[PDB]
Amino acid sequence: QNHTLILGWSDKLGSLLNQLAIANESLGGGTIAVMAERDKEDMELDIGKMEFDFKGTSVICRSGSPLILADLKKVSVSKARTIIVLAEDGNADQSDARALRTVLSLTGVKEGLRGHIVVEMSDLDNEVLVKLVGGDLVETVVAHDVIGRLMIQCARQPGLAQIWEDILGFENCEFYIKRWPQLDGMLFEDVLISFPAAIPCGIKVASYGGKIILNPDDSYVLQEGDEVLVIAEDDDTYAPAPLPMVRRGSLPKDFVYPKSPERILFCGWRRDMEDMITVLDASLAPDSELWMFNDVPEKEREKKLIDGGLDISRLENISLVNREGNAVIRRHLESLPLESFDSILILADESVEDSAIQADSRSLATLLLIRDIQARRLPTVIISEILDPRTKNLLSMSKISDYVLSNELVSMALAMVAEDRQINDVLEELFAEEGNEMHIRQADIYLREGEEMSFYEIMLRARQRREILIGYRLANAERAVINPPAKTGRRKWSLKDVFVVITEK
Amino acid sequence: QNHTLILGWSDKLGSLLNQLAIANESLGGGTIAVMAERDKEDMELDIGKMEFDFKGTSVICRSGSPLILADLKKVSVSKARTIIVLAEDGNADQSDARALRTVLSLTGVKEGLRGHIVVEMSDLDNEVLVKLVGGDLVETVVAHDVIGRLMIQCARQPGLAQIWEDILGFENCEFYIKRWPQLDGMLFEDVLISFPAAIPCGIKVASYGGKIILNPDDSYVLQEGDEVLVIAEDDDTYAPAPLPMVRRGSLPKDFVYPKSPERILFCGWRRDMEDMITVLDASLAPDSELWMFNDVPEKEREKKLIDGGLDISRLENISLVNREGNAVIRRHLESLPLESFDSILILADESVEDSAIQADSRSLATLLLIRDIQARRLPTVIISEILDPRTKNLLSMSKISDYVLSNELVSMALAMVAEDRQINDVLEELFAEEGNEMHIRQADIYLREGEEMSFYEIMLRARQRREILIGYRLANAERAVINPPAKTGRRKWSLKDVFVVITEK
Amino acid sequence: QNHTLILGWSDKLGSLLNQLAIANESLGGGTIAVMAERDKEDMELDIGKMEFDFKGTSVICRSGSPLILADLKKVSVSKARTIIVLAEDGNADQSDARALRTVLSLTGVKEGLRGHIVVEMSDLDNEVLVKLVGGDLVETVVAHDVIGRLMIQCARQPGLAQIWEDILGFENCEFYIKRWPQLDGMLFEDVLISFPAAIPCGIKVASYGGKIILNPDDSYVLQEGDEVLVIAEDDDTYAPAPLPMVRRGSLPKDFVYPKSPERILFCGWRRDMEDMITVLDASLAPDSELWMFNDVPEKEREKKLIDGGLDISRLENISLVNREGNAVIRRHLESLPLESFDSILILADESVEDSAIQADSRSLATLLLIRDIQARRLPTVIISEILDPRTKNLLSMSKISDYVLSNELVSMALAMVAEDRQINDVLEELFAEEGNEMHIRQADIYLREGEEMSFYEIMLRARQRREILIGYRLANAERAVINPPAKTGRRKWSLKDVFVVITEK
Amino acid sequence: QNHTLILGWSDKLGSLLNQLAIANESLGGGTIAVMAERDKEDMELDIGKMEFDFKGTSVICRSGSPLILADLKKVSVSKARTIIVLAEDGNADQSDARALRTVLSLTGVKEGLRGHIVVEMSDLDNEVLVKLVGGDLVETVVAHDVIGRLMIQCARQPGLAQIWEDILGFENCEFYIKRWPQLDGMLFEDVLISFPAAIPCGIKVASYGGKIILNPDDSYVLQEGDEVLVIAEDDDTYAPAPLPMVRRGSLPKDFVYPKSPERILFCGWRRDMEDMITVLDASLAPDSELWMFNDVPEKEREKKLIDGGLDISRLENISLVNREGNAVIRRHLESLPLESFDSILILADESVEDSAIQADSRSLATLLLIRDIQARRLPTVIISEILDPRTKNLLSMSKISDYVLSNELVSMALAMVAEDRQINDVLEELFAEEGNEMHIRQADIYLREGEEMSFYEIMLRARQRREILIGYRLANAERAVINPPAKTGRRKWSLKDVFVVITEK
Ligand SMILES: [Ca+2]
Ligand SMILES: [Ca+2]
Ligand SMILES: [Ca+2]
Ligand SMILES: [Ca+2]
Ligand SMILES: [Ca+2]
Ligand SMILES: [Ca+2]
Ligand SMILES: [Ca+2]
Ligand SMILES: [Ca+2]
Ligand SMILES: [Ca+2]
Ligand SMILES: [Ca+2]
Ligand SMILES: [Ca+2]
Ligand SMILES: [Ca+2]
Ligand SMILES: [Mg+2]
Ligand SMILES: [Mg+2]
Ligand SMILES: [Mg+2]
Ligand SMILES: [Mg+2]
Ligand code: NA
Ligand code: NA
Ligand code: NA
Ligand code: NA
Ligand code: NA
Ligand code: NA
Ligand code: NA
Ligand code: NA
Repeated sequence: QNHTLILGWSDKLGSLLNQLAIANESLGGGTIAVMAERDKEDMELDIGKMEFDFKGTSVICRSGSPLILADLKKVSVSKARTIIVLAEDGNADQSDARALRTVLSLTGVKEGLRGHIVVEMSDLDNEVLVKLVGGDLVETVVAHDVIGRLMIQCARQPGLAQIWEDILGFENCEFYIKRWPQLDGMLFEDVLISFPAAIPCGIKVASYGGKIILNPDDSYVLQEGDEVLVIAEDDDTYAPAPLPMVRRGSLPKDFVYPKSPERILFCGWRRDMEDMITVLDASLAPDSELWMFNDVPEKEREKKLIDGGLDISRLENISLVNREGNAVIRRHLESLPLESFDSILILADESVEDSAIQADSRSLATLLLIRDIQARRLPTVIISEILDPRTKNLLSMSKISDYVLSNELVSMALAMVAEDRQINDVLEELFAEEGNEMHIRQADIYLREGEEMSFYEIMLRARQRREILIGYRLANAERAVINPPAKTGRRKWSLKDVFVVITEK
Repeated sequence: QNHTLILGWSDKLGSLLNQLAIANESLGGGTIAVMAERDKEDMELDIGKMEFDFKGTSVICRSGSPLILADLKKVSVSKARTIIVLAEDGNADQSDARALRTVLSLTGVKEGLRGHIVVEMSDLDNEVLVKLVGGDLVETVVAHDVIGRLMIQCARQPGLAQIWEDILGFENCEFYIKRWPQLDGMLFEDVLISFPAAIPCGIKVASYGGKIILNPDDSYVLQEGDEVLVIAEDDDTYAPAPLPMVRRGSLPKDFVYPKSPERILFCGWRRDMEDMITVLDASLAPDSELWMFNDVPEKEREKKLIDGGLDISRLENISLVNREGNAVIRRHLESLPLESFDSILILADESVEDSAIQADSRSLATLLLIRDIQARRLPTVIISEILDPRTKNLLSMSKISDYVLSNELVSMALAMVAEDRQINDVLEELFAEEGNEMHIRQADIYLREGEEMSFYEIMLRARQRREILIGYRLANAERAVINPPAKTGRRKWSLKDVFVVITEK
Repeated sequence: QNHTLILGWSDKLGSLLNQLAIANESLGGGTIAVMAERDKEDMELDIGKMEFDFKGTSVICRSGSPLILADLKKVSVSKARTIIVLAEDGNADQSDARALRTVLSLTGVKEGLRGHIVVEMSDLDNEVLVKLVGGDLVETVVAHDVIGRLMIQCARQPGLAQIWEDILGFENCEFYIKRWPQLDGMLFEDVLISFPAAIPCGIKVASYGGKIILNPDDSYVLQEGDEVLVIAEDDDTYAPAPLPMVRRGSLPKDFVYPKSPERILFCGWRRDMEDMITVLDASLAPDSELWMFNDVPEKEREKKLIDGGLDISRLENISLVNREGNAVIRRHLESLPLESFDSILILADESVEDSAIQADSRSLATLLLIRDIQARRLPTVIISEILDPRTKNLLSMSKISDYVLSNELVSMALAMVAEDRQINDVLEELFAEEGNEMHIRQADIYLREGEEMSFYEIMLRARQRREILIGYRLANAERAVINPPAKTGRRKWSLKDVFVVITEK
Repeated sequence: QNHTLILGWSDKLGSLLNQLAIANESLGGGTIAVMAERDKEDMELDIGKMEFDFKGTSVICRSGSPLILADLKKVSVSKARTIIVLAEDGNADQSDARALRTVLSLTGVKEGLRGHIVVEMSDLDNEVLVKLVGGDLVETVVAHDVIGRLMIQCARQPGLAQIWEDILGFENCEFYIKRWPQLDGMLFEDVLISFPAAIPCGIKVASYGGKIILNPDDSYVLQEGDEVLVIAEDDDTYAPAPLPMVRRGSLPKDFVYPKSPERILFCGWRRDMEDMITVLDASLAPDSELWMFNDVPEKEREKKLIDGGLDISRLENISLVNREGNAVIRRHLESLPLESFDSILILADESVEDSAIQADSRSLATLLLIRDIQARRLPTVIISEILDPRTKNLLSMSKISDYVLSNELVSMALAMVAEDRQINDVLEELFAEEGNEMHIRQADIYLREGEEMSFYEIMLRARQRREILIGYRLANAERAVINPPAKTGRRKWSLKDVFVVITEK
C-alpha cells in the first residue's frame, strides 16, 4: 500500500498534511491514513474543512489506539511506507510517554514494518530511551529542541528565517538524495556544476556505510554505490548534463574578519533553556552577553541550570546577565536596555507552554510591548516563538508575521524525515553547532562591484574557501533565491547583493 | 443579506439578542445568525426558550468555528451588515486570545466584508493589538473597562444609573446620527430647537473627516455633508420642523459652586483596578479619599498598582486608604466607617471573576452585610457589580435591583456599536474623564420657583453655560425623562425638579 | 394538580422520594415531579432502580432548568402544592447561589404559586438573603446547621438518635397540626388526654396569628380557630374521644439534680464550627470542656472563630482545649484522653466536605481508629457525620450503623416541611437551645418501683413539672416507643424504664 | 451459573481476564461477567480487541453499579462462584472507599451469595474495616502492599522474579489444594514423594479447622478430612502413585553461613513506605543499610515514618541513610554510590502514583539514568515498579523487561484467590517475613560435583534441613524449572546448579 500513516491528532496535523500533499504532488497524489482516539466522523469533518489544496492526495480517517494491534491492522500498519507518531498537544512528558508506548507497540507488530517510524519527541531528556527501544526502525525529531536551535540561528542572521522555511518545507526547493551511476568516477568539483536544476551539497558515501558527508572535498572521486545530496525543486526535476563552461578566477577579499561580540536577550524561562544556552555559547564570539529576563528568582536560576547539565562557570564565550520580571508588564520590560540588543528571542515560558493559546498570547503581548516601549522613548532581530501553526497562518497578512517562528517548522521537519529518513542526519548537522551550517555572506568576499559573471562562476570561487554556494539575495529583493534556475548566464552583480552558503565555522 | 452575525455564545447572548430585536422592530424585524462551537439543536432549544419578544426578528443557529472559512461561509460572513465577536465566559486573557484569532480570521476572508466587526474585549491591556491587526474593520468595546467607568459615574451621581440604562439600550431613547440636507446653512443653536421629537447633541463634521463633535458651538454653521447627532426614540421617529417660538432669558444663578471632597469605598481588588483609580483621581474634587478594602496584603498593593501603570505619588485629587479584610466577613466590614462614605462600590474580585456565579454571590453577600451592619448599629450610593445579566433580571422585582449594575450594559453597548459604528466614539467621550459627560443639575441654576416656561426655553438658558439639556426628573417622579415629548408647552417648574445635561467640566 | 415538585438532583433525592411516598401512602399515593438538568431517560432509569416501595406514588421526570419559565411550565409549577429546591452536591456556596437564583425565578412566575417553596440551604450565612427575597413563599431548612444541632443533642443524650429518626421521618409517628372544632372551650390539660391515638404537644393559637405554642399552660382554653399539634402515626389515624378515667397523684421525686460537667471531643474542623460551639456553650453545665482535635494550627484557630462571630472570651459554660493533628493517623489520636470523653463527634472536615465519598471515608476511618486504640490499651457516645444517605443505608446491617448520623435526616426534615410548612417552626424550637426540647428522664422522678399505673397517669404526673410525656423506653427494650398505642391500661413499671418528654430547661 | 463476576474496570482487567481464561482452560472454558459504569457497547468493543487467547471462556459485559441491586441481578450476583471487586485506577483512598461500599452492597444481597468476594485493596490502612464488615464472605488482596513485598524479595534474590511470576500466575505450575482419601494414614515424608506430577508443600489440617500448614513435619500422619497443598501444572494433571525407590543419604555441607550485610537503595517516596522499611528490617542481616533517595526534605521524613507507625530508633538490622534529590535528574543520581548497592528499587513516588502513565515514565527514566551514569564512569539487582500491566507487556521484547516488576502480579494474585480462597493464606505466609519463604540455594549444600542422583533424592536430602525442594535452575539455563516433570531419573549435577526451596528462616 506504501501510504503514509499518521498516529495521533494535534495542532500540527493540518500543516503536516499540507506538507505531505506538496511532496506527493509530483506523483499525482498519494494516500495518507490518520488514526486517532477520536470519533471517525468528527475527524472526517475536520479534514474536510482544511483550507489547503490536497493536490490529489487522499486522506482516510480511522478511530483507534496505536497500542491496539486490531486498530493498527485497520490502517494497514505493516504496509505503510512511513509511520509518523505525532506528539500530543499539552504536557511534554505525557506526550513523550505516549510516544514510547507507541514505538514499543509498533516494534511488536509481528508481520514487521515496510517503512520507518518518525517520532515527534517533545523533550530531549526522553529521546535516548525511545531511540534505544526503537532500534533501526526509528527516527526521532525533538520538536522543542529543533525550534530552539532554529530560533538561535535566525536571531543571529536575519534572513535565515525565510531561507529555513523555504528549505525545510516542500514548497520551493529542498534536500534530495539520489543515486546517479553515470557520475561514478567523477570528481565532486565537477559533480557540483553537473545539474542545471540542482545544487549538489554532499555525498552519501557507500564505503562509510552510507554516511552523508556534507560539503566534501572537491577532490573526492565518486565510487560505485555513492549517492548525491542536492537542493532541488522536487525529486524528479533535476538530472546531470554535460559540464558547462565556467571561468575560473580568484576571490578578491578572502578574509576572515574578527567576529564582533553580540548581546542577546531571552524573554521567558523556556523548558530546558540550558540546552539553548549551550548552543549559544558555542555559537557567539568571545565577550558576548546573554541576558535572561524572566520571573524565576535569580538566586534559584543556577540550580535549574546545573540540574539541566550546564556548568555556567565553564562557559567560554558568553557572560550571563539575569533580570527578574514579568514579560507582559510594560514597567518591567522598560527597565531593560532594549535598544542595545542584537537580537531578542521571546520564548514560550515553561509555566504556560502546556496551553498553546495562552503561551502564544503572552508571546505576542511581549512583542507588542517591546516595540511600543522603544517607539515611545525616541526623542535588532525580534523573534517570537509561536506554538500553534494556525496562529502563525492567521498572522500571515500582518506585519507581525515577520517576527514569529512557529511549530509549522516542526511539521516540515517531520515531513522531510518521513519522505527520506536519511535527511534527519543532514538536518541534524545543519542545526548543530558542529560541522557545516548556513551563512549569509557579503558579496565583496567573492566579486567586485559591477563584475559580470554567472552563478556557477561565483560558486567555483566560493569553493576556494570551502563553501557550497546555494543561493543569493539581490540588493533590493524581498526574498532570497535558493537553487537559482539560471546558473550559466552572466549578470552584473552588486556589492549590496548577498550570498547564501553552506560552510564550516 | 445584511443580517447581524454573532460569533460565540455567552451569558450576555440573550440580552444582546433582545437589544437587536428592539433595534430591528421599526423595520418589522430583521435576521440574526449565531454561530458557536455547540450542537446546533442545543442552540436552537436554548434560543426557543428565551423569554423576551423577538419582535419579528428571526434567529438562525449554526455550529462552527470562526477560524474555519467553511464555517464562516455557512453564516454568509461576507454579506453581514455587522459581525459581533462575543467574549467567552470565564478567563479574560483566554477570551481575548480567541478574539484576536477571530479578528485575524475575519480579516482573511478574501471576498471581503460588507460591514464592520464589533469585538467584545475583556481586558484593556489586550485592546491595542486587536485594533492594530483589525485596522479599519474593527470597533472594540472593552467590557470590563466600560463597566468600571459606568460604576464610577453612577456612584458619583445617583440617578445616572437609570439614565445610562435608558440611553445605552434601545428601549426608550438613544443616540442616532443622520444627514439632513435641508439643515445645511443653519446655525447649531437653531438646529437644537428644530426637532419636535429629538434633541440634537452634536454634529458629524464632514470637513474633519466625519469626526463627531459633541456639544458644538451655537455659532457653528452646518455644511454640506455634515450629519446631526440626536437623542431620539427610534431611527425613524424624528424630523426637522419650522422653528418654534422660544422666549429668551437669562440664567438666575449661573454659579460654579466649590466642589466638595468625596469619600469613596471600593470593596474587592478588581482586575486592573488601577484603571478605575486613574479615572477617579481625574473625577473627584481635591482632598477626596479612596478607601480600598480587600484581601491583598497592604505591603504588596503598591507593586500591583505600579505594575499596572499607576504612580500613586502623583495622584492629584485623592488620597488612598488601605484596609485588609474579607468582604463577606461581617466582623471585617464593621471595622469600616461605612456611614461616612458618599458611595460604596462592591467590585467583582479578580480572585473569583472567572466564575460569574461565585463573583455575583460574593457581591450580593457583601451588599446585604453592609446594609445590615449599618441598620444594627443605629441607636450613600451602594453599587454592586453583577457579571451575569440573568441574575440582574432575576433581581428585577426585588428592592435589591436598585443596588446593582450588570453586564447587561455591555450587551447594550455592543448592540449600539453594532447598529452604528460611529456611536463608539460618542460613548467613549461620555465615558471618559475628558470632554463632555452627563450631569444631573439642580433647578435653581436655570429657573425660579414656580416659573412657567417650556422645556425649549430652559434648553436655551442652559446653552448660556455651554450645556445641552437632554431631560429632567420631576420632584416626585420615580424616573427621569430623556428627550421629553412635550417641548414647546409651558409648565410650572419646581426648584426640587432636576435637569439632565451634557456638559464639559 | 397539587403534586410535589422537586427541583434538582442530589445524593438525598432517593431518601426524599421515600419519605414523600410514605407520607402519601394514606391517600393511596400521590404525584411527584422531578426536574433536573439531566437527560430525562437517564433520570427515569435511575428512579426505576430505586429500592424502596413507592406505595402508589407516581414519579415523573423532566429535563430542564428552574430559571427557565418554559421548563417550569413543563412541570406545572403554578399548580404544585409544594416546591422543594434540593441542594446540589458539593460546594456549599455554589449550591446556595443556585438556590437564591431559583427562589428568584419561582417568585417571578406570573401566574403565582399554589403552594410554598422549601429551600435546602447549605450554609447558614446565606439564609437571610434567601428569606428576604422569598418573602411569604419560602421556608428554609439549613441542612448543615440542622445536622450540627442534631449531632449535639444525640451526643448529649444517647437514645435520642433513634427517637429523632423516628419523629423526623414519616415511618412510625410524627407531628401533625389539625383543627378540631369540637374541642373549642376545652382546657389544654383535658385536650392532652382526649386522643386515644395521639399525644397533643402544642396549640396553634389563632389570636397570635397562628403561632404554635409548644407545651402550653394546662389552663389554656382552646378558642375558635385554634388548632392542635399532636404526635400521631399518620394524618388520619387519630381523633378525640370522651375523656378517660385517669387517677391523679403526686411526683415521688420532683427534684432538680445538679447537672454534671461534660467533656466533649470534636474531631475535624467543620465548616462554620463556631455555630456548633455556640450551641454547645448554651447546652452544657458549667465547668464543661470542649476539645477540638483537627489539623488547623492552634495559633490561627481564634481568628477563624472570631470571624465566624464567636467571642471565646465570653463563653459561659465551656473551656476550649485545642489539639493539632490528623484524625486518620493512629499516632495522633492515641495522644488524646479518649476514655475520658462523655461523647465524641466525628465531623466532616471543611477541607473534604465537598466530596461526600472522601469525607465519609475519613469519618469511618476515624471511628474505627478511636475504637481500636481504646480496645488495644485495655490492661461514651461516638457519633459520626455521614454526608451520603446511601452510605448510611449500606451500613444498616452492620454494628457501625449505631455510630452514624446522616444527611438522610435532612431529607426527612425537607419532607416534613414540604408536607406542612408550619412544622418548620416547631422543629426550629426543638433544635434550638431556647424553649422546649426533648429529654430522656429516669423513671424514679415519676413513679416508685413496681407501681401499677397507665401511661396517661404518668403523663398527668409529668404535667406537674411542665413536661409533655411523649413516650418511654422499657428497661430491656432495644427501641423507645413514641405515642404508645396503649395509653389507658395499667402496667407495672420499673425504675429502670425511662421516659421521653418535651420540656423547657 | 457458577461464573466469575468482575465488578469494575481498570488497567488490570485484561491481565485478570487472561489469568482466568488460563485457569478455565482445563474445563474447556467458563464464563466471566464484567459489570462496570461504562457503556456496554464500548466495553464489548474493548474486550473484543484484547490480544490474548480466551481459550474457550466467554466474556459477557453489562453496564451498571455494584451498589444497585437491580444491576447486580443483571449479572446473577447470587449465583457467581466468585465476585472480584477490582480497584479503580487513580487515587487509592477513593478506590478503597468504593470497595467498602461495594462490599456492603454485596453483603446486603438477600438471596445470599454462592461464592466468596475477592477485594482488591489499594491501601493497607483501609483493609481492617473492609474485613470487619465483609466477615466470612471476603478475602482482601492489598495490591500496593503485595507489590512492595515482592519487590523486596526479588531485590534480595535475583531469580526469584521469574519464579514468582511463574508460580503466582496460571501459566506453568501453581498451588492447588485437594483431598486425597487414599493418603489417609500416610506420613507426610511419604506423601512428599507420592505424586509424579506434583510437589506437596503443605497440609490443610482438618483438626485445626482447615488451617494450612506449610512445610509440615515429616512425621505428620494425614487424618481423615486433611487435604494436600501441592505445586502442579493444573488442577487435574496430578495424582498419587506407588512410592518410588529413593536412595537416602546425608547432606555434604549442611552449614549455616554468616549472612552478610546488604546495602539497598530505595528511589522515590512510595506511599506507606514505612511498611516496606519494616519488612526490610526483618529481612536483612545486621549492620545492613537502607538508603532513601527522594525529594522529601530530610528534616520532615521522620514525621512521615512515625505517623505511619515506624519507630526508627528501634530498628534492629538496618541503618537509614537519607539523601534528598530528584530521581529523574542525572546530576542528583550521580552523587549516589550507585556501584555499591546490592540492589536498587525504583518505586512509584506517592506524588505521581495516581497517574500510572506519569509514574511509569519516571520509573523508566530513572532506570535508564542509573544504568547510563554507571556506564559513563567506568575508567546489583535493579527492580522498577510499573503500575500499568500494558506497559510491562509492551516492554516484553526489550532487555528493559528484566528490570521491571508490574501490577500484572496483582492480577495474578487476584485470580489465584478467586479460584481458591484458601490460597490467600498461603500467599500471605510466603510474602510475610514470618514463617516459610522461597529461597534460592547453592548446590554444594546438597550434593558433590558430578554426583549422579534424582530430583527426589535431592528432595529427601533437603528435608534434613527442613526445606521443601520445589525446583532448580541449571548452571547455564535461562529459566528455573519448578515442579520438574522428571523426578525419578538420575542426572549428573553441577555445583553451579541452584535449587529452589520453601524454608523457614
Ligand atoms: Ca515529490
Ligand atoms: Ca527536560
Ligand atoms: Ca519543492
Ligand atoms: Ca430601529
Ligand atoms: Ca490587565
Ligand atoms: Ca428606542
Ligand atoms: Ca399521610
Ligand atoms: Ca459559612
Ligand atoms: Ca407515620
Ligand atoms: Ca484449570
Ligand atoms: Ca496509607
Ligand atoms: Ca498452570
Ligand atoms: Mg537535558
Ligand atoms: Mg493596563
Ligand atoms: Mg456565620
Ligand atoms: Mg499504615
Ligand atoms: Na522547500
Ligand atoms: Na552545524
Ligand atoms: Na434607549
Ligand atoms: Na467625558
Ligand atoms: Na415518624
Ligand atoms: Na429548644
Ligand atoms: Na503458574
Ligand atoms: Na514468610
